[PDB]
Amino acid sequence: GIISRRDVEYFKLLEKFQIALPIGEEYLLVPSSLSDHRPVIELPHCENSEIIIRLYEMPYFPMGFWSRLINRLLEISPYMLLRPNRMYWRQGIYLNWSPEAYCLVGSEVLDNHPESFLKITVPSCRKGCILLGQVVDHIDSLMEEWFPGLLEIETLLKKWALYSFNDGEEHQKILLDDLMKKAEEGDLLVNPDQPRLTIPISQIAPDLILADLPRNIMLNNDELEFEQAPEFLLGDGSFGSVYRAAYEGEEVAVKIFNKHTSLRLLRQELVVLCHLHHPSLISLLAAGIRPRMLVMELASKGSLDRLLQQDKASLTRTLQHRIALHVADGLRYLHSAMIIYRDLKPHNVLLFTLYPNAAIIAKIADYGIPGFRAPEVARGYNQQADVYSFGLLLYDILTTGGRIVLPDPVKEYGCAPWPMVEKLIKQCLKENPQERPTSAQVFDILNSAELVCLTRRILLPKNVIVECMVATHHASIWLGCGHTDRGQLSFLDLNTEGYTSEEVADSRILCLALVHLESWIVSGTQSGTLLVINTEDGKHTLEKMTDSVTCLYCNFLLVGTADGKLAIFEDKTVKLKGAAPLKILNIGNVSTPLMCLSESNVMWGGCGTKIFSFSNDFTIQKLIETRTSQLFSYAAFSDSNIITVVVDTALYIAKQNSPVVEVWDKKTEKLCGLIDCVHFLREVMSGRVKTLCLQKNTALWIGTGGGHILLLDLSTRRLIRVIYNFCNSVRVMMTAQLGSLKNVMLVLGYNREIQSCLTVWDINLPHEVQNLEKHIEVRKELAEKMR
Ligand SMILES: Cc1ccc(C(=O)Nc2ccc(CN3CCN(C)CC3)c(C(F)(F)F)c2)cc1C#Cc1cnc2[nH]ncc2c1
Repeated sequence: GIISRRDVEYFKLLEKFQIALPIGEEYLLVPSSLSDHRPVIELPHCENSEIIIRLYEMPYFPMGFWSRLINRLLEISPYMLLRPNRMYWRQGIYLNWSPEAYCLVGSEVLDNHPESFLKITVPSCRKGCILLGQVVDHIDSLMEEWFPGLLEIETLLKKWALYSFNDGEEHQKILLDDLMKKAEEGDLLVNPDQPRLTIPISQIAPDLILADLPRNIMLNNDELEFEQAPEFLLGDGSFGSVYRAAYEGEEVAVKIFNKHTSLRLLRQELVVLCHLHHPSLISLLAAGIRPRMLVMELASKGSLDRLLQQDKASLTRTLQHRIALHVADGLRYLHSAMIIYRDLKPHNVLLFTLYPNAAIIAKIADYGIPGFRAPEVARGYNQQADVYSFGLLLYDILTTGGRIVLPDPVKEYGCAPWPMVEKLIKQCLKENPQERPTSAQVFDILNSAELVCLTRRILLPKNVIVECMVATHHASIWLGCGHTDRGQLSFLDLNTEGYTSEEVADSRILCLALVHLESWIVSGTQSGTLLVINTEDGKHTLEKMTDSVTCLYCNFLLVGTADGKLAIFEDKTVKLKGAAPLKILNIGNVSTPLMCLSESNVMWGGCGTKIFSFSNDFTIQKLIETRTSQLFSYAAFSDSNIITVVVDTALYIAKQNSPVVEVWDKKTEKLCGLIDCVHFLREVMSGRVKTLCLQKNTALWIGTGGGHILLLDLSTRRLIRVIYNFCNSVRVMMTAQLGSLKNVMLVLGYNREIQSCLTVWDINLPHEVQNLEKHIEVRKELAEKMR
């Protein structure tokens, strides 16, 4: 019946309907028209004491039983804890690795017995015990799943173990139920007529004592301090018969299979557990038969369902993200092994620590022992149903309480916004299973520090573009717009998203500043008018500048004009109409606009291609011509006007249309280094620098014209991260306060008719990137170590 693949070559359907059943080496089984007889098999051993014989007496073989059985047994291996010499018949299969590892499963007929028999013969060794365990597990699973009713009341199905007291005698039979009772009564089978003739109950039925367990899984009863009492019940009724106990000095959870059809459920759960080695799944420590027992690791902090209602204060954003990441990792692990977690809910998620930075926080458990079902599950599993269950779990994690005690999580429960988690919840809850992401995709989405550190994403009205923005030093943003010839001043409320606007100037508003005394906002427009508007009262003008006001800084107020001039006002001066600046001075010329200013005190500034510096005297101290960096940079980049200067210990200079950020020494006035943004972007796959912002906690934020954010570590200037997929062009970037001591970075980006957006990032984004990468590496190392 064996047919080569090339002689037949769809195949998945052939496997489904028991047509192909691939063997290996491009060979198909095709049970139909096989040898139909026993092809003379001589076993390595022929004595009673060297073999184990297990008999299944049945009234008949069900149709399709042997084909499915052989398909199941084709994958057996004693090393799954050499290539076998496989042989096939229609009703049987023979495997042979070695004289110490073989398995003969085949049909059998007794004299004067109409009933059919299935005989399993293995060597009397550990490998033979493992093979026997696998074979009987496969047979029992097959009968449970494909042929129910042959098991219930029995149904003339009997299981026998064949034994003898002396080599050379004929095998006697004992039912597995009677032998199971004797196994609890003792460890020996006794000849009723001659007590002197004794055999071990094991090694004729070694699967009844779990002798095929891995060496590290066998119970050491000398190390187990376990008492079965309701005082030690775990979850005062939950989790079923789960008890607290001590094993090898550590507190563990103990599941009891007593008072039921034990050694079938226990063996099934062992078959499931022993091949699952994953950091996100609860780990099996031991198993036993004296009481039918599973000993697993104990979760110190209980389950997630109890935490979501009792200790809501502990659910920080980092802890929630780590719990979600661990659960998604566990689901990916289960789905990669073709294993389905049917019912996932907060009750099934165990917590080991509440420390957000721990390597292991959450694990998935399925104890013994509704509204957490996919529509196709509720109406009627599938991996998409598990993805839907994970979406529900992530919704429950995101919301404070709610369902555990769908509508929009933020409006209904308060639930401070988590923009990139709500999108994942929406994707995971799609009704059509084929549109839902896979568990690997879900984990890949959650494995992103952009997901953690993205706090808000506010979208402005269409075709309204914003030239400048300034935040009140107190979640209120003033915007100077330029989508018109008459400049407009807008106000955006970042707590309750709300946009208002008003036209205040004849020309576009190029820059904004806040003067705090009373508080006022100075708008510098293209015509040069400095329009000072009260921040509490509605809509003064200061002395008009000779050209466009290109920068405003605010102590004093500094007005850098496009004419290369710097005007200096006192805070009390700007309060009155038409007041002249305290000073005016020339650093550049008509063609060299004063385009940036910064503080570090000493006031640095960038005008044309020059870095100028000044102290309280308002006189120029240092003039550094950056043009010379053409010797190290490219000429067209170093000849461009400086658009922003950032100073902490060295000057960081960005130039117009230039993808290179220059680093200059404050003391020697010499070029310290160059940062090539195109080089960094090519590692991920424009580069022109538009914004340049500094985080004092060791980070440089570079906004590019292609909508990317380069996070650099200003120590050897290594690349921390590249953030993207949020806009098409970064236009403004600045640090701000949203209240409640929340430090944020506001990125005004563009989605180009034109859709401009304001994105809020947590100030600890580089630290979160590094921490998440280290966490993922540690978890990967753990998964590799577990095998
Ligand atoms: C004592 C105990 C025994 C067993 C388990 C267990 O989960 N077993 C288990 C079984 C199956 C599966 C996977 N199957 C595959 C297909 N199936 C259809 C679906 C899933 C999983 C896997 F994990 F792989 F999904 C785990 C947990 C505990 C426990 C405990 C404990 C520990 N500490 C605690 N503290 N408070 C309470 C508490 C409770």
